[PDB]
Amino acid sequence: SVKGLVAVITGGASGLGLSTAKRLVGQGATAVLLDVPNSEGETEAKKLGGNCIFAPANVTSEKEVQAALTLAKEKFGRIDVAVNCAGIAVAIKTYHEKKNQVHTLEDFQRVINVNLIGTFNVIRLVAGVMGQNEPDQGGQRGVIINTASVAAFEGQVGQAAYSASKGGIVGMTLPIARDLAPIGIRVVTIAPGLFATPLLTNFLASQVPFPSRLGDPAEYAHLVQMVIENPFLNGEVIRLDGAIRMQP
Amino acid sequence: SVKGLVAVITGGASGLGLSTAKRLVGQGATAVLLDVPNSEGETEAKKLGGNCIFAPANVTSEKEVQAALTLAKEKFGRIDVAVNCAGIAVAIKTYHEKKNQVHTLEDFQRVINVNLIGTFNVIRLVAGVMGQNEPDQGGQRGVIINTASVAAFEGQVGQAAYSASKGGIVGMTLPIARDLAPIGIRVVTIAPGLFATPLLTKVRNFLASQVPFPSRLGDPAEYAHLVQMVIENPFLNGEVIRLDGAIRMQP
Amino acid sequence: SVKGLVAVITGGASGLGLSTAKRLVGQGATAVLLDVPNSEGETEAKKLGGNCIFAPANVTSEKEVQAALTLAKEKFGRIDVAVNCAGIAVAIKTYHEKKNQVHTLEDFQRVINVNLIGTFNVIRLVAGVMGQNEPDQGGQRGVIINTASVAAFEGQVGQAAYSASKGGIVGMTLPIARDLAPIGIRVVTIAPGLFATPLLTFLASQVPFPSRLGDPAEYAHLVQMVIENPFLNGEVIRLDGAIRMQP
Amino acid sequence: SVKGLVAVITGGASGLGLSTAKRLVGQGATAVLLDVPNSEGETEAKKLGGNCIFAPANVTSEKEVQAALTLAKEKFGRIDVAVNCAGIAVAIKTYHEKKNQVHTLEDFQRVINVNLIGTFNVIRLVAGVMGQNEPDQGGQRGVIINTASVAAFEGQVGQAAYSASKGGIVGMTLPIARDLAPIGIRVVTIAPGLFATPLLTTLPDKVRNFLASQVPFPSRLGDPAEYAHLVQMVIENPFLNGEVIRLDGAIRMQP
Ligand SMILES: NC(=O)c1ccc[n+]([C@@H]2O[C@H](COP(=O)([O-])OP(=O)(O)OC[C@H]3O[C@@H](n4cnc5c(N)ncnc54)[C@H](O)[C@@H]3O)[C@@H](O)[C@H]2O)c1
Ligand SMILES: NC(=O)c1ccc[n+]([C@@H]2O[C@H](COP(=O)([O-])OP(=O)(O)OC[C@H]3O[C@@H](n4cnc5c(N)ncnc54)[C@H](O)[C@@H]3O)[C@@H](O)[C@H]2O)c1
Ligand SMILES: NC(=O)c1ccc[n+]([C@@H]2O[C@H](COP(=O)([O-])OP(=O)(O)OC[C@H]3O[C@@H](n4cnc5c(N)ncnc54)[C@H](O)[C@@H]3O)[C@@H](O)[C@H]2O)c1
Ligand SMILES: NC(=O)c1ccc[n+]([C@@H]2O[C@H](COP(=O)([O-])OP(=O)(O)OC[C@H]3O[C@@H](n4cnc5c(N)ncnc54)[C@H](O)[C@@H]3O)[C@@H](O)[C@H]2O)c1
Ligand SMILES: C[C@]12CC[C@@H]3c4ccc(O)cc4CC[C@H]3C1CC[C@H]2O
Repeated sequence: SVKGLVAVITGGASGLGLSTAKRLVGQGATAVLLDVPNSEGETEAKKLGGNCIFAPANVTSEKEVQAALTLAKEKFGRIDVAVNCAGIAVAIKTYHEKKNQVHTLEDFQRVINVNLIGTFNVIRLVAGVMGQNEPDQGGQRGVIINTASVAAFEGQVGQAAYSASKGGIVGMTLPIARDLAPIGIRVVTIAPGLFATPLLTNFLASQVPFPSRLGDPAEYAHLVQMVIENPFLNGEVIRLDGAIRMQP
Repeated sequence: SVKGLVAVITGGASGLGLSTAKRLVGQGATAVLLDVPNSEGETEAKKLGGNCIFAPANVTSEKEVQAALTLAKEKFGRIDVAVNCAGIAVAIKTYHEKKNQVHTLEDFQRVINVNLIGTFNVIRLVAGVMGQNEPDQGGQRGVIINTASVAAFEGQVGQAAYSASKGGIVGMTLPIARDLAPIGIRVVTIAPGLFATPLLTKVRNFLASQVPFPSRLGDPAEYAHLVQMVIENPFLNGEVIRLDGAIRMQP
Repeated sequence: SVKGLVAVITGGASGLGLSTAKRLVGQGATAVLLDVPNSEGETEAKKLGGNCIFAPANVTSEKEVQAALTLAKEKFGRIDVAVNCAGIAVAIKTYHEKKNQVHTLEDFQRVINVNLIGTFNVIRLVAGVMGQNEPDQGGQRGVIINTASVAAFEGQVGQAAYSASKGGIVGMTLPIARDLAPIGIRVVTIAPGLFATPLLTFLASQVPFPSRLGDPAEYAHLVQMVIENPFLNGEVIRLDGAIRMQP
Repeated sequence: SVKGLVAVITGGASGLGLSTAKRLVGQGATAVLLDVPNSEGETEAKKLGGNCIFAPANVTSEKEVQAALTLAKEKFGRIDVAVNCAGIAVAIKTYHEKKNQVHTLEDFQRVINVNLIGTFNVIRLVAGVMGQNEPDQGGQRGVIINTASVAAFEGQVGQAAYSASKGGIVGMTLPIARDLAPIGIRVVTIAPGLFATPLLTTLPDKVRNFLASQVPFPSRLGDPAEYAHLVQMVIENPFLNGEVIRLDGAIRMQP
């Protein structure tokens, strides 16, 4: 079970991070929603009660994310779980002939900065916080769960920046679990296929073999709970995608 | 929840299949252990209670497999889940220079027949049974879970036959989930690393000294919780999951 | 250069294996085409001249492959390379709901026996032949090249038996290269996408670029590069124009 | 044959990039070495002769890469091949328990910026230059080859930034090949295991000397010329695309 664990969930005001937060608070854990100030984190935290607060922060900022973890530890006393769901996406070709338009450097930089350098910023700063915990009966001090994408394996036309960023998450999964193994922190990544969140904001659903529909955010939340409960899952990437494989 | 579902677990008399049956029965499901007659199957299904029975069958036998699935459908009315855990292992080099010995073809064939063809034999026969189920609210008629190994990806010296059989399992997982998509049967494969079973249990704790964290052999109850997650989560399909403590196997 | 080398190519009377044999003989190597007695192996070997012979053998047969390897080692003096291209395909659903048809166990067993058990049978018995060679200046005594398929990774509807056999090839590539490391035999597998051969001849249209079936001479070119590069080992290479298969 | 093709090779003053230049120019091609100003660039470009020039440039700069490409296009008339070998490595734990030291954010940012954003900078700006060429008999306009690493799959302890940069190169290889398919530009990535280049001084020392033993066969560090031979194979084979090839002796990295 996850009752009594404290989880910091980035991207927690919407979509997969918010559904994760609803499932873990409903199972008895406490959840901090780390999300930008312009989001609706504060209200969603209120709707989930006193065991779920909002920590406004941008994950590309060291000082903000350090302030958000300080808040979580001060309120709830420790951090057991982190879930990285903050992320953005763009759909721009590397070079579009017709328009003779190269993809800009700054649009690639921005997607790398939020998705991959923002996930590594959270990881590096929560790892020292979970390192303070007394190890449980099996030597574990924490679990860190990241969100990649099937775009890390079958990135479509227009997804070079998003793919680069999520393949970076996938490539650092095993070296960060091997770095944190001596202090008992597992590191696992989930790679969702196509899910019903805002991030889509009209024919995507038909491509999915079975179930033949977009994923429900609550199914990502149930895998997150399984990942936190299973003590031997480590250093691995799970696809959650209805058996889809993306075409160009 | 798995309360009420009927699962047939091949390899259910020992190790990972037996720990899966104990967890699923302790959570309210029914379980049929499918394992060879010599095994401890009968005893185990007795110690597990009236919601678990033993169906003697060798998975390389179409007739025996089909008889066990029919027993299950007779006793319990339907089959909702199948978990393939029957398997064998050998440690024989392709060519051993000290000995001057070449791996026999029959010792490769044997591993391939139990591990690979025997999992396909159970899959193909249980798909037609699950296809008799009424689809649930979300279109689902059944879930098939196979057990490969990390050896499908990092086979060590000595594991050509075992690696070939487990890579065959991994390679057929997506085309079988695509074949079954129209009738709502999910197909997922779990690839354990090293586990404390009557396959493993100085030769063994050297192996457990290589696991990053937790630093020890897997406990079969951890494989059984992964199998419960895979039954419960409706969107996991056509994928292979490593369950191994972050180990990568050296030669 | 592959000049001088002796290769045994299973499935060499047709498609990929024959194009590979044309290229390697054209570059000065010797080739032994290992194929079933009913194929056109004798004529194909005759057309390539006296540096190319036919050794009729089914790769599932331990007696037949040992006699064809022995013919190669006697005729040419040694075996430096083995290319596994012998292979068959089927298109059968696991369970077909409209006809209420279960895939038969025999059709799955026959594809695994030719493609997977046959490729291991050639590897296991050519290894000890190559083990007789004096190592070259970098320790090498031989190179073994197997043929899998993109179906090991994106198997389509109807390909459960073929994907199982090609996923078995990929799976065993690294342990046999580990096994053979002490005697200097490299082991590499190619996973082609779709190639214009008698196994095949809108599939073409799905390949990003170039948008067409592959040409068997491009597979032959990638085989020569794997024979020439001393550091490629224990790896599977996709040769597929960037195709990813849909159901 | 590579004869008469024009190749721009980033990181071309040393290691893999230089040995790749040496091989292509030995085989009849022209090569531009794109490397920083403080490297041996200019002297290598001289030793390699009249069909090899140095364009000093940092791959992280739009302006410098655009200028180096323009010089190649002005001086040889076209660009047929691009080879990304510019790269840096670091060995830093995400969080060090003994020393109680966290990996800095700017050290991870610097390796992602050189290795991954610097490789996409060159791709996107060379793509349009290759797109000026007329298509060959088979529809091809150019080939782009990138260098990742087996760290993209088995990153060791200390390699979080390096692995994240290299796994990002692997992750983008297919979407870029798909993006560039209409114009006939293949995109392939090579993931080298451990090679005898000057980069090697990144490992402990009590690590480095031992490396060879881990390599199954041949049981040694890779020779840079072996990397160069695989690059020529990728240039020549018209059907390789969208794929990553390990070149590593069958090694699998332990922690
Ligand atoms: N929905 C899908 O189909 C899908 C598929 C695959 C992967 N993903 C990944 O799932 C994760 C969650 O996305 P989602 O679908 O829930 O979308 P979402 O847009 O609903 O939620 C993303 C949340 O991340 C927050 N966020 C963005 N930038 C941030 C920053 N710099 N700092 C802090 N918060 C920031 C947003 O404000 C938002 O509340 C993302 O990493 C996305 O890439 C989503
Ligand atoms: N234990 C590990 O470290 C480990 C690691 C990876 C994968 N695995 C895989 O896990 C699965 C379960 O193995 P385990 O460790 O529990 O071993 P186990 O020996 O304890 O259990 C295997 C069961 O399979 C049954 N079996 C063997 N051949 C059979 C046949 N033809 N027909 C029916 N039953 C047959 C055996 O009688 C035994 O009861 C196997 O597929 C094995 O390859 C195990
Ligand atoms: N052509 C494609 O699109 C494609 C794609 C991926 C993989 N492949 C694989 O490439 C390989 C080459 O096939 P191809 O396309 O050249 O087909 P092909 O039919 O033209 O040739 C295969 C050769 O194998 C021989 N062979 C079959 N069974 C044999 C047996 N038991 N013993 C000895 N020889 C036997 C056949 O007689 C034939 O001459 C096979 O392994 C195939 O599975 C082909
Ligand atoms: N040597 C190995 O074992 C090894 C293994 C795997 C991958 N790699 C990768 O191989 C590629 C080549 O490395 P190498 O071993 O030749 O190392 P190297 O240090 O000898 O050469 C790399 C070159 O890249 C140049 N470079 C660095 N940053 C640059 C920048 N911002 N702009 C332009 N040039 C820049 C350096 O000046 C150097 O000349 C790198 O991407 C490296 O990560 C090397
Ligand atoms: C950015 C995503 C992949 C690219 C997708 C796309 C890309 C192009 C397009 O026209 C529509 C869509 C809809 C859903 C998008 C996405 C939601 C899931 C995600 O990862």
